[PDB]
Amino acid sequence: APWATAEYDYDAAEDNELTFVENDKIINIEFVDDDWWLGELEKDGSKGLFPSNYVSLGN
Repeated sequence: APWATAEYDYDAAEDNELTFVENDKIINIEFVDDDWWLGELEKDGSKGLFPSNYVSLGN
């Protein structure tokens, strides 16, 4: 369960999707799918699906 940084801004288009901006951290990443992962935002505790190509693990 690693954390990641936000490479690009990603806007959720669904209720179960996380919304975040570049440089936000996403924590407790769960390998739900090869392309999309489920995590939680460091900044507010919200949880949801996020696309992997928008983040990079670690700092």
